[PDB]
Amino acid sequence: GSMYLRITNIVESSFFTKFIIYLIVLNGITMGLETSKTFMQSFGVYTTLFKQIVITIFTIEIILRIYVHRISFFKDPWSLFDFFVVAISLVPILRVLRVLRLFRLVTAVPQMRKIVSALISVIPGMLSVIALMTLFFYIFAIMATQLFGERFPEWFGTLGESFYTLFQVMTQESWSMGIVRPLMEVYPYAWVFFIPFIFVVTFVMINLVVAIIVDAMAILNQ
Amino acid sequence: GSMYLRITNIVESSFFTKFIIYLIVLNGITMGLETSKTFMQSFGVYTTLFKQIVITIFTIEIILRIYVHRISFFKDPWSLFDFFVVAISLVPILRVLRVLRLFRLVTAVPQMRKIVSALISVIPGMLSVIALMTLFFYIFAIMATQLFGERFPEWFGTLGESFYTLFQVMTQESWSMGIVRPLMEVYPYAWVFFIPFIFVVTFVMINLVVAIIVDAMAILNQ
Amino acid sequence: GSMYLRITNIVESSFFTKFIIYLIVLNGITMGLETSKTFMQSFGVYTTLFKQIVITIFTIEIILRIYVHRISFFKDPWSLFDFFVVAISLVPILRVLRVLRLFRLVTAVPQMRKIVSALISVIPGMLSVIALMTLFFYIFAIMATQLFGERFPEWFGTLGESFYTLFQVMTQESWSMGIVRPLMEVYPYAWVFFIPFIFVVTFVMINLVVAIIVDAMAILNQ
Amino acid sequence: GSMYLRITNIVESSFFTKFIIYLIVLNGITMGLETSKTFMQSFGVYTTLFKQIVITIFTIEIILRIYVHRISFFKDPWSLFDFFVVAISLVPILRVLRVLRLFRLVTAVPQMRKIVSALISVIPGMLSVIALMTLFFYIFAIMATQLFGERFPEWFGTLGESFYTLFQVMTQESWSMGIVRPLMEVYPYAWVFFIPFIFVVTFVMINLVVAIIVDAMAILNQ
Ligand SMILES: CCCCCCCCCCCCCC(=O)OC[C@H](COP(=O)(O)OCC[N+](C)(C)C)OC(=O)CCCCCCCCCCCCC
Ligand SMILES: CCCCCCCCCCCCCC(=O)OC[C@H](COP(=O)(O)OCC[N+](C)(C)C)OC(=O)CCCCCCCCCCCCC
Ligand SMILES: CCCCCCCCCCCCCC(=O)OC[C@H](COP(=O)(O)OCC[N+](C)(C)C)OC(=O)CCCCCCCCCCCCC
Ligand SMILES: CCCCCCCCCCCCCC(=O)OC[C@H](COP(=O)(O)OCC[N+](C)(C)C)OC(=O)CCCCCCCCCCCCC
Ligand SMILES: CCCCCCCCCCCCCC(=O)OC[C@H](COP(=O)(O)OCC[N+](C)(C)C)OC(=O)CCCCCCCCCCCCC
Ligand SMILES: CCCCCCCCCCCCCC(=O)OC[C@H](COP(=O)(O)OCC[N+](C)(C)C)OC(=O)CCCCCCCCCCCCC
Ligand SMILES: CCCCCCCCCCCCCC(=O)OC[C@H](COP(=O)(O)OCC[N+](C)(C)C)OC(=O)CCCCCCCCCCCCC
Ligand SMILES: CCCCCCCCCCCCCC(=O)OC[C@H](COP(=O)(O)OCC[N+](C)(C)C)OC(=O)CCCCCCCCCCCCC
Ligand SMILES: CCCCCCCCCCCCCC(=O)OC[C@H](COP(=O)(O)OCC[N+](C)(C)C)OC(=O)CCCCCCCCCCCCC
Ligand SMILES: CCCCCCCCCCCCCC(=O)OC[C@H](COP(=O)(O)OCC[N+](C)(C)C)OC(=O)CCCCCCCCCCCCC
Ligand code: NA
Ligand code: NA
Repeated sequence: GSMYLRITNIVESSFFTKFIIYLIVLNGITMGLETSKTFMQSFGVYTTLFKQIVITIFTIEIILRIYVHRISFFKDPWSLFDFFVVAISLVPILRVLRVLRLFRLVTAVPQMRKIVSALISVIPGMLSVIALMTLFFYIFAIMATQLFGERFPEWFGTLGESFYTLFQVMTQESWSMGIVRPLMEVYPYAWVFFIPFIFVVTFVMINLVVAIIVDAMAILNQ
Repeated sequence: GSMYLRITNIVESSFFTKFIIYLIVLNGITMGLETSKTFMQSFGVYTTLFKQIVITIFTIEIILRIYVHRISFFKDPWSLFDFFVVAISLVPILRVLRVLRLFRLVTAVPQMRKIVSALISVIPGMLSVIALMTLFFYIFAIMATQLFGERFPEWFGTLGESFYTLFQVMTQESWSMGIVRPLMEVYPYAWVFFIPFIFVVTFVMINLVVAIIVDAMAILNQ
Repeated sequence: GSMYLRITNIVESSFFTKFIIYLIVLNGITMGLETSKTFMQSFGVYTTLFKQIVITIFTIEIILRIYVHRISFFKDPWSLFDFFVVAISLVPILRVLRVLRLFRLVTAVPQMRKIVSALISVIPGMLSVIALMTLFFYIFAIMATQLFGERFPEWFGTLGESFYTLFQVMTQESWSMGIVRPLMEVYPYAWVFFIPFIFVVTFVMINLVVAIIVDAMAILNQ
Repeated sequence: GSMYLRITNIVESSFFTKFIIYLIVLNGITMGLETSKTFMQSFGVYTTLFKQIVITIFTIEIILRIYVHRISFFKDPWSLFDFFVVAISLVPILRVLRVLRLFRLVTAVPQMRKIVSALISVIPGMLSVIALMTLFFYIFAIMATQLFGERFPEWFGTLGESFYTLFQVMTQESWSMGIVRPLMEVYPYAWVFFIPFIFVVTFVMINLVVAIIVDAMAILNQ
């Protein structure tokens, strides 16, 4: 177009994205201030007005970005994320989910965008080890629920409660004073279940970490 | 044979192993559903029937696999594991040990098989460090049992209880509020035993991890 | 100058810096002894006299060092640190902040100076990951304060209290028995907030550590 | 000598060191059995006799080893350790220190000897970082003792008690529920002291570990 060139030369301009970055920061501090009961009584209307007069800017700039790249928008992870976080912020739990638009700042800022996509690119390698661990949790979740579910309903009564207690034991939070030692007052051989479980879960996780270290180092040694 | 070629051309076919994989998954979800008291009252007979009509399939397919490879079966770690997990599932604790046949899914799936055998191949290097640690635990288990066994019978009364408390201190779970600090109310110099113990156990474990990192990296730098 | 050469040939002499090192050590042991109520009653005056007759030496040697390097002093991180730790020790919380002049010993000793500046040079790389984590804490601090702030005021009532509880959960100290499990007595789905939070925070920190390992190894592989 | 060749050809023979290894193992199991009150009542005399008839063998074989290498013995770390652990076991706390002669098995066994000396060779590099950490603990031990020593005498009353509580906070055992959170009921800004302390102590330790990883990898990349 005649003006289509102008609008794609503003949408891809530095100052338009710098402006929506200042708005993300201002909204983030606004969102931060909205936890204060005293501030909300004193200036609640300026902030809620502000929150409206900023959600409108964000929605119009989503409209513009969609126009300049009609289908390129809906195949791009970052702009897709923007689409969804402005969608959440537009409906009349959702209240809390609205804060996620502050990750909008990870999208705009390129250095942050680089770090995030680096972290994502790590994941494909871990898929194989995660699958063994999820299967491993599934198997020991079922064993623990059938062994301790009656006498210890709060911790091992349900499969979900046993995926919870086992995750806590793997994080090694009160694994012994909190869970195993109380269990051994009724069932005196519970260590056979947990100390092996601990050992396996640690080993795998260690290897997971070492795996991440050689997949990173390969591109350097070449 | 005439049909022996047919049976070895089905046993090594893709679809026969895909079929026993679907059966492992169906049995795994069945086993998962058997923790629900409500589901077991409503559909317990369909599932127990299912569990029988699947343990039979698994046993016949073990029979077939043994026939096609008569001695190759009993020298192969994965099929040996299958032999034993279908054996456990065939006897009239065992109830819980039956769930282990879900690791049958690690055997069938090749990508999982790769990850598991990678994890195994790590272990030979750790044998030397594990032996020093097991000897180290043995020595400090005996010291702790003789020092605190009377006044603190629940934690250090027996060698096994002291291999337990020392493992908890090495995992650093309530090492200080839970065990050392109570001990210092009777025996005020217990830190000499534990803080050195902590230090040694951490150092060795750190080296263990670093060891795993150079044994992995060697095949890349070549 | 005529004597300016003499004073710059003492200020940069080995024995002048060896002397102020002995004074740092003597003051450090003095500072160590000043916690003892009994020693302070018995020899408090010798030590406070000593503390004065040493703060004067340190101040004159700051004066000398400033003279020999007039502007080189105020552009040098180590001597700048000396300026500020002798300033703190000169005013008529400050009492406790005075102990920081024992890090004066890191400045004088060159091997220590090397280690410290190595540790500093690591930091620039972590700036990108720290910024994502600080933003991530900010977002989940706000979510946690709005979700649990009323029913759990002590832990999540304020943004600062939620940056505190979330840091404790990331350190994995009583994350489950101490915070999540009590929360699930009122709000039974709190794991959705924390177990994801845990996962993200661990992953990032792991990568942070792996990052530090490849930035160190690069100068070796070249 | 005429027989001196014979005795140095037995002392350095495989079977003499294999024999004292069997004696270390037999004594280790004996020492293990001596925790059992029931076994000591039933067979206490056979074991104490055994313990004497083995401490004598060990002492004569120390005598022989000293003779074959008169001064080479007292300049060799492993045999020096043997000298001292047979000395401890010869005097008429010492009772518990006697168990250390089971590390005699690390000395005899060469693969174990290799692992141990590898672990030792790591340490020289950590000396610089350990010195910064020990100075760092000293400084924050003094700060914590002067800030919280009166209101919290059990944890921070003495410098030793503050080197204890700070070590526990660095191990991250009940750092927050156990120590900081109780402190903030009297002194509401204690996080300024501990969360910075935590951060520094973690960072340094991380670098310590990364250091160990590049000092190991250097001999491989060459
Ligand atoms: C990225 C990280 C940057 C740094 C983040 C800084 C976070 C600091 C938060 C700590 C503030 C809370 C401390 C405090 O005491 O403030 C009180 C209020 C809540 O208490 P309040 O509601 O005032 O008490 C009511 C009493 N009543 C019921 C009897 C009437 O609580 C507040 O006033 C909250 C104050 C809002 C702080 C917002 C700071 C935003 C930093 C900029 C980050 C932008 C990133 C895009
Ligand atoms: C930390 C704050 C998070 C905030 C919420 C985020 C929500 C999603 C936002 C997505 C924005 C980032 C997307 C992204 O960076 O993708 C790029 C990555 C890395 O690229 P990379 O792998 O380097 O590309 C090389 C491959 N090539 C050349 C053939 C194209 O390419 C890949 O994706 C590799 C494939 C692995 C994908 C695994 C992703 C899912 C893990 C977490 C799922 C959470 C669900 C709730
Ligand atoms: C590829 C990207 C990376 C993703 C990797 C993470 C995989 C996530 C695993 C979770 C999959 C299974 C989820 C699940 O089973 O949820 C069950 C429970 C819910 O408890 P629930 O029974 O609903 O409580 C209700 C109480 N009631 C009925 C009395 C009112 O909720 C829980 O307990 C979940 C606790 C977390 C357990 C994590 C277990 C496997 C993690 C493997 C980690 C891999 C790296 C090592
Ligand atoms: C590999 C990991 C994949 C993802 C795993 C998903 C795990 C999800 C488990 C969480 C389900 C439990 C939550 C829940 O509230 O369910 C209730 C039942 C047990 O309570 P219920 O017996 O219904 O209560 C009785 C009350 N009474 C005594 C008064 C009559 O508990 C149940 O109903 C259990 C529901 C069965 C879930 C099975 C999911 C299998 C996922 C597929 C994995 C296949 C791997 C090969
Ligand atoms: C090569 C493949 C890797 C394998 C490495 C793992 C080595 C496993 C070490 C276990 C060896 C010794 C086993 C043992 O001594 O068992 C004793 C206790 C049993 O307690 P017990 O006294 O039966 O309780 C009965 C209570 N009663 C009589 C009043 C009714 O049970 C326990 O306390 C065991 C607790 C675990 C302690 C682990 C100690 C050494 C681990 C070294 C780890 C190496 C990597 C760092
Ligand atoms: C770099 C690290 C080097 C090694 C650091 C060594 C730290 C050792 C500290 C442990 C000392 C405390 C143990 C102890 O029981 O001493 C008691 C005094 C405090 O109790 P006290 O005030 O005597 O009790 C009064 C009783 N009342 C109220 C009824 C009259 O507490 C004291 O007497 C404190 C003793 C001062 C020890 C100063 C050691 C400095 C080591 C040199 C480091 C120089 C680095 C530049
Ligand atoms: C580039 C060099 C490295 C630096 C990296 C570290 C970044 C430090 C993050 C701290 C920034 C935000 C500070 C902040 O928000 O302070 C709030 C609270 C204070 O609590 P407050 O509400 O004042 O308590 C008063 C109680 N009252 C009113 C009732 C009397 O105090 C806290 O809760 C702070 C707790 C620490 C939280 C740390 C959170 C982000 C850390 C990211 C770590 C990066 C590496 C993974
Ligand atoms: C290197 C690691 C190898 C594997 C280490 C194996 C450790 C196993 C230790 C667990 C044994 C303790 C379990 C148990 O219930 O035994 C009971 C006794 C102590 O109770 P007891 O004194 O029998 O009870 C008296 C009751 N009363 C007062 C009313 C009369 O406690 C005992 O009977 C202790 C049994 C001695 C076990 C010695 C095993 C040595 C393994 C070989 C290692 C050699 C390395 C050089
Ligand atoms: C784990 C069970 C322990 C049981 C108690 C042990 C008590 C002491 C037993 C001593 C036996 C081992 C002695 C030893 O292996 O020394 C050899 C190490 C490693 O040799 P390496 O550095 O490879 O030699 C190369 C240097 N070269 C070619 C120029 C000679 O050469 C070095 O020593 C390097 C120098 C660093 C020494 C740091 C040692 C002290 C750390 C722990 C102190 C604890 C005191 C209670
Ligand atoms: C080169 C080979 C590696 C060696 C590195 C390890 C360095 C060891 C540091 C210990 C140096 C200072 C020792 C010290 O100050 O001892 C004080 C306390 C003793 O408490 P105390 O006051 O005697 O309790 C008596 C109670 N009473 C009077 C009421 C009856 O005892 C404690 O609290 C000690 C707790 C351990 C603290 C460790 C602090 C610095 C560790 C730096 C670690 C470096 C790697 C990161
Ligand atoms: Na804990
Ligand atoms: Na912990």
